Amino acid sequence: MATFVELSTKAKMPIVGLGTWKSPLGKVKEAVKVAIDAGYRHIDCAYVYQNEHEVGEAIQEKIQEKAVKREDLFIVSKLWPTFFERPLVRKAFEKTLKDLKLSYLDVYLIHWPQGFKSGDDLFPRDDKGNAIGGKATFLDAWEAMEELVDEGLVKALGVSNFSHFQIEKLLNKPGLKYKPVTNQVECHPYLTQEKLIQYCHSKGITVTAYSPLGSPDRPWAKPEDPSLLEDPKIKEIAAKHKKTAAQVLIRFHIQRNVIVIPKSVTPARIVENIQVFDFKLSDEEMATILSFNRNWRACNLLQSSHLEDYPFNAEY
Ligand SMILES: NC(=O)c1ccc[n+]([C@@H]2O[C@H](COP(=O)([O-])OP(=O)(O)OC[C@H]3O[C@@H](n4cnc5c(N)ncnc54)[C@H](OP(=O)(O)O)[C@@H]3O)[C@@H](O)[C@H]2O)c1
Ligand SMILES: COc1c(Br)c(Br)c(Br)c(Br)c1Cn1c(=O)ccn(CC(=O)O)c1=O
Repeated sequence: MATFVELSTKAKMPIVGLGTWKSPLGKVKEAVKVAIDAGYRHIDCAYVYQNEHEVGEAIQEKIQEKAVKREDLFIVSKLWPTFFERPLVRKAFEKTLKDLKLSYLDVYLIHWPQGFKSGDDLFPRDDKGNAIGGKATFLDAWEAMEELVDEGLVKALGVSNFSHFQIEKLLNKPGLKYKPVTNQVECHPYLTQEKLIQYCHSKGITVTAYSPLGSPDRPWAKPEDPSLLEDPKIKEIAAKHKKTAAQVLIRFHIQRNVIVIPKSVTPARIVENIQVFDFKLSDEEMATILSFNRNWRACNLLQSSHLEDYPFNAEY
């Protein structure tokens, strides 16, 4: 049973959730079932993961078997930037909701701030592999997403991969109806996000930490890239508590009041990753982990740096 972080809407978002990026069909259903059995209530999904239909099946199973009630689940999905045009926001959301077999989403996020070429080519690219932009902006998207909230199809909106400049742009938009309840960004001891977390919290916006284990399975990983799970200094703190490195990496965020969404399809690891409420990292250990900051991104998306709303050029 995970604790919660209170949102500005007073909704309670479970502080540990299950990630589903790259969770294969044929394993993601069982993964979600095991997670719910283990006490997970928060599941992080996305249209672009192309597995929401199988996540939906798992959720429906557990509900109809009395393992969990819908009101106790916390389901998050994301709008992909090829769908920022108003009519496409609705169509994309409807596909997400139908796949998940749900009547509503708890949170719906703008997945990335830069608009891409509109349509169902999810990764429109040139010959070099650079993203092709679209003229519809995240503000255009937000307008259409606000309708879903008006209609009760989504309880709250949020953003992902936004810098403080972009969040400012959103918050300071004249005629804003709903405010973002979270900003989901990469966060871990190599990218501690101190300034961005400080900013978000000061605006009543929570932070959701993605790739908390450093996303070791990411396709573009090079053998020289830093590895959090094998970091001797992380492992030292784990050993001190007779816990795993993964558990330390997860507990790190909990103690900063930051939501964290580790991904696994491995039953043992799914359980392991939520066994993080029976120990505490000391003040000194937290400081030590914070000192590991390298401003290193596993998810740099250099292929889109040429587009207007590239979030990672700013300091925070
Ligand atoms: N908003 C965004 O733009 C964005 C970007 C990236 C990710 N996300 C979200 O955040 C979630 C988590 O990030 P991520 O998937 O990039 O990477 P991650 O959770 O940091 O790492 C996942 C990898 O670590 C392995 N693993 C999981 N638990 C482990 C453990 N206890 N010990 C050792 N290895 C373990 C998994 O293997 P197995 O699965 O084989 O067990 C998987 O290969 C994603 O699934 C997605 O939901 C969002
Ligand atoms: C595979 O490399 C690319 C390329 Br090329 C482009 Br263009 C984009 Br956009 C992305 Br987001 C990626 C990476 N990527 C995916 O493809 C799918 C999901 N994610 C994570 C997320 O946003 O949740 C990626 O980073």
